[PDB]
Amino acid sequence: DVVVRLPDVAVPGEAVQASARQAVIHLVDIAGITSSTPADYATKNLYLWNNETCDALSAPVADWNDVSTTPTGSDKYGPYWVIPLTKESGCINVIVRDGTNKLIDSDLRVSFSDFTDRTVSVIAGNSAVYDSRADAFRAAFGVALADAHWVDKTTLLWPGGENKPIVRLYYSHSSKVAADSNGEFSDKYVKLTPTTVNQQVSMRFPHLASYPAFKLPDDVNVDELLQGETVAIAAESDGILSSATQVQTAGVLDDTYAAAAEALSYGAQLTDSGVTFRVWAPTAQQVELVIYSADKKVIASHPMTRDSASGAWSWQGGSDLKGAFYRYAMTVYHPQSRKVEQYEVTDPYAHSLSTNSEYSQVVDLNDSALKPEGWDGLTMPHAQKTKADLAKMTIHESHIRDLSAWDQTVPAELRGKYLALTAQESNMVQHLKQLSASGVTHIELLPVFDLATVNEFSDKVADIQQPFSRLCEVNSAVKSSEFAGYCDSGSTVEEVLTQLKQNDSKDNPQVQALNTLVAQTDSYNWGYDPFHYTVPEGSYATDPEGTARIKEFRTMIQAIKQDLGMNVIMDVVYNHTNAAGPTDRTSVLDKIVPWYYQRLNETTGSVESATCCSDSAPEHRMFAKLIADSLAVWTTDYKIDGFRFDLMLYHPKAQILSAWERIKALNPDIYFFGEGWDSNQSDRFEIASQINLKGTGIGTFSDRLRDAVRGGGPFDSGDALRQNQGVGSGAGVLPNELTTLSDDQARHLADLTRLGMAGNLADFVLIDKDGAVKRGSEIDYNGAPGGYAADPTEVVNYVSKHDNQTLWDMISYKAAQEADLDTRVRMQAVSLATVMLGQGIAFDQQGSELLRSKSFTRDSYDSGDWFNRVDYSLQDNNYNVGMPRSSDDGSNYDIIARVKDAVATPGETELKQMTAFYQELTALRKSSPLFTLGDGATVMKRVDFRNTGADQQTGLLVMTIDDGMQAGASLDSRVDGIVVAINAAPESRTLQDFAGTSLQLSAIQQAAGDRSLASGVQVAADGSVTLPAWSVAVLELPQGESQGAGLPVSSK
Ligand SMILES: OC[C@H]1O[C@H](O[C@H]2[C@H](O)[C@@H](O)[C@@H](O[C@H]3[C@H](O)[C@@H](O)[C@@H](O[C@H]4[C@H](O)[C@@H](O)[C@@H](O)O[C@@H]4CO)O[C@@H]3CO)O[C@@H]2CO)[C@H](O)[C@@H](O)[C@@H]1O
Ligand SMILES: OC[C@H]1O[C@H](O[C@H]2[C@H](O)[C@@H](O)[C@@H](O[C@H]3[C@H](O)[C@@H](O)[C@@H](O[C@H]4[C@H](O)[C@@H](O)[C@@H](O)O[C@@H]4CO)O[C@@H]3CO)O[C@@H]2CO)[C@H](O)[C@@H](O)[C@@H]1O
Ligand SMILES: OC[C@H]1O[C@H](O[C@H]2[C@H](O)[C@@H](O)[C@@H](O)O[C@@H]2CO)[C@H](O)[C@@H](O)[C@@H]1O
Ligand SMILES: [Ca+2]
Ligand SMILES: [Ca+2]
Ligand SMILES: [Ca+2]
Ligand SMILES: [Ca+2]
Ligand SMILES: [Ca+2]
Repeated sequence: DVVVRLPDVAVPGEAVQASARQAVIHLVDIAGITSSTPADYATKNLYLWNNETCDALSAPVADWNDVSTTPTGSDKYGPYWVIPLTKESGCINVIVRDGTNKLIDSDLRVSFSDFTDRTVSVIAGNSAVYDSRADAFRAAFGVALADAHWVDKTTLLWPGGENKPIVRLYYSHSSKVAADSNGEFSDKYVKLTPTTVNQQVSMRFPHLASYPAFKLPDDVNVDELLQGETVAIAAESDGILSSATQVQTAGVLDDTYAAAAEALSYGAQLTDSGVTFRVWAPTAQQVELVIYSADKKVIASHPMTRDSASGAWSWQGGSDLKGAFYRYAMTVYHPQSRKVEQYEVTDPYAHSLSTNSEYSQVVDLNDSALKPEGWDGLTMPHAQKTKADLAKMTIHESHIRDLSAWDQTVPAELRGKYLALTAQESNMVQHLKQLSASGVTHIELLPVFDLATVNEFSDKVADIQQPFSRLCEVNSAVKSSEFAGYCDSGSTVEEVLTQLKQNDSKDNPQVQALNTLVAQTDSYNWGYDPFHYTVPEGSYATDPEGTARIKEFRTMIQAIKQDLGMNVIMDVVYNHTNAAGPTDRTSVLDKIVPWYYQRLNETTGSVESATCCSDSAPEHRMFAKLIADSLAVWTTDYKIDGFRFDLMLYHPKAQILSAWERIKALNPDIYFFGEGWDSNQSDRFEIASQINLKGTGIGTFSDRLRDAVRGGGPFDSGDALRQNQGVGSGAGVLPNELTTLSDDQARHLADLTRLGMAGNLADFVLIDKDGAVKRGSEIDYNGAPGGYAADPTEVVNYVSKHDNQTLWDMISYKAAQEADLDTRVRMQAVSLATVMLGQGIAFDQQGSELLRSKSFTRDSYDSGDWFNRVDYSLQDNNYNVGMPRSSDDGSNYDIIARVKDAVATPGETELKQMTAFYQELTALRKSSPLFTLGDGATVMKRVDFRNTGADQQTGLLVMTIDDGMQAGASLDSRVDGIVVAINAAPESRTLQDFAGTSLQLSAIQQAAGDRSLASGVQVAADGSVTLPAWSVAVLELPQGESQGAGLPVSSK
């Protein structure tokens, strides 16, 4: 077997050697094998200058604009420069250029001690200095990238080995694989041979199925090779290296250890009789369990016991370890750094933590001391068993700080804390209590698992309610900013921001300028930055040290379900981690089992960031297990009723379903839903998207009705934000001065809205804008089939959410100048009516009932208490409180300045008016089982629409729900049918469709009088119904002695 070595004969020689008092620099640039003339290097030049570090340069030409330092000469291997030196010692500063641009960015320092002959060579885009053109030429023949994949015991997929006489897998336990001084690779290796990828590997990794396959000997000691670095190397029959790359081992890790590891349980598993610690680390060379005292002093370090079959490490001790802090000391090779790292890491299965997640803690969640009184008997206030039960789901998407950060009626020590939900006398809790009584059924919580983006050490944080002096002491960026003068003032940050409002504008966005600095060290963040998946966040607890947060979190859950009467949904973010690699403080999973828990680029091995951050790999067996095990704890130990999967689309459909099967065994009525957009991961596996999840029972947010009612889309910027009016803001019927929307375009949005109100079903049949008969799947949504679901319970409709601009801000961007304040409040209610009175599950942003504004901020995740403010004292809706963050909304400053002051900012009168409209809508939603049929087939048999086709009155939505003899059994003893009429237009409209039918206005709306969305509606003696501008009316056919004729769905 020939020894592999770097090129040594077919290598470029030296153009010239540096003589006395001079240096020489070669720019390796070999011409084509077909070249016939000397290459042109007239534009090639060097920028020479000497400073403190290097002053050997003799008379260095200044002025960067000078390009006169061109090549002294050139040959087939590139040009070269003869630099006049002042001495043959020290060094020189050089930057290779091609005119004015840099061929090599980084500054180059040529050390005369490193290269005695003062004759070096460099290459474009390398930045490294070589002693010869030959060495530089060989540099391209070293270990680079990581496009070789060891997918199973004996299969290695690597493009670089194709048609290569010598293909080997070199390995080193404690060293980095690299050619020695002789240019040879003396490290040990195993021979590879061309083979054909098996169906097994093909099915597991479809995206790698076309890669050249190589077979390892069956007697290969996989375990030992996985303990260190492995490099795939290829060379010619003569032993000259062709290429060498790093190896991605996730596949072989699953094939070798997954099954055995899946059968075990992880974390610090404490029982009253003892404790067993277990962590999966199949590639680690050593793992020690480090025990810390309360004061964080090492009490003991225990070498753990490795299980050969699973690659898991365990240690068993006594029950006295209850409450102890701990970390796992790892000795493991990390492919990113290429070295055997040594570091302590918290437990990925941690269930308790110290302040700021620095140490994990041993805990038994079953302990009565960690449970509020009566916890075990806590019941779910709303049923989720049948589809009809699920359809009644009406969600209020909330955030811990958004809820109480500004409520002065919430005790000061509970503001921004889980416990604020227990302050029964506060404006916030009383408000939620009334929303519940009116029909809101679920509270959805933005990230309450352990996030990383808020420092849990209180002395390291400064909030706007505190002195500016505190902000300066904890934030050095502020102290060195233009705001430094406020440091020794006597004002609070909030007071300063308030004073900056008058002079704030697109030309001087000073409010956001200061707030951007504040955001770095405040207590605010949505928290889509996972540090630990199965421990509550610490900053939301009154005491973040230890187990305390567990009981407080439970107390909150109990308060919501028992005292507020609502179910609880948790936002989970298993699609990515806060960080990866061997150095970041928050990298947990990627430190323990490098390159396994993250999804990597097939060629470079780099952790992908499509989610925003450090993409995870739910397709890998042990991560799928971690996810399922985590959900089990939130379900059983925290009694969560449902989960909203953030970026669920980055998860395999099969993984989400498997997790659901596992959790249903714990809570048979648990509900799963999430964002099912397109993750572009279809080449790797079938994704959990709106389309692929049809008929599975897993819900997905629908962007159809959302965009049709709000107007436009999430990618709009500039004037498009105003031009793209929606059904809720008068598309077609009340055009603003910039829009060019046609009647046809407006009617298309109405088609999408009606389809959504019927549950966005693929098979629901309706009459479209042109009078044509169409199935939901035939109504187009930006190029894709509109209706995608099998049952309405698989669809979550909404017109506002934490992401993107609030509904009020959108209406402010789109409303015609002539639409007065009162009309805009009704537009907000009309927009929400399409969701609340529809068959799909209803979802809404906390505060929509208060016309919530973020001062036009599109993505407010780190915009603090200021832009995310919700005033439960009802003074205003937080509109017009300063221009939004310039980094992301700066391009919208012009349009904002133009539309912002069209009308007055909402006050208590408007907020009370909107809350009334909102509670009327939610009360109507639950006033009859007809609004929430649940089953798709039933929706198709009972739901229909009027005012459709080419002769329709634009903006008028009329939906009928049959309960008559032709629909089947009477589901509502009080009525034979219901009519939902939403007149989203500035004209009064008269319905003649129900003449001689004895229609009556809902008792709930009648009770509200002139405060009803139906105020002014008239039901004439001839049976005609007239609706005022921007109104919503729910009419009913009273049921007599027996079931009536109802409102049968028309044959189409
Ligand atoms: O590195 C990835 C990107 O990360 C950052 O983007 C953020 C956005 O700023 C957030 O707003 C949010 O994005 C949401 C988005 O607001 C929401 O509308 C939705 O997008 C859907 C869309 O609604 C739907 O109709 C259809 O078009 O599919 C879209 C998704 O393809 O979901 C988004 C979720 O991403 O979160 C992302 C982070 O993921 C960063 O700002 C970007 O520069 C970066 O590219
Ligand atoms: O840390 C390395 C990475 O740093 C940078 O990423 C930034 C993004 O550019 C920011 O946009 C932000 O990401 C936020 C995002 O702005 C916010 O909207 C939220 O996104 C959620 C969304 O709300 C949710 O509904 C759903 O769509 O999922 C989204 C993603 O979870 O949360 C994001 C994460 O906090 O912050 C990150 C981190 O600083 C840099 O741009 C990256 O290239 C780099 O990898
Ligand atoms: O003048 C010494 C100075 O040279 C270089 O600075 C360049 C810079 O790299 C260019 O991008 C552009 O800005 O022109 C500068 C010179 O005018 C080095 O980068 C710098 O370290 C060095 O001090
Ligand atoms: Ca040399
Ligand atoms: Ca945290
Ligand atoms: Ca912040
Ligand atoms: Ca990809
Ligand atoms: Ca009935």
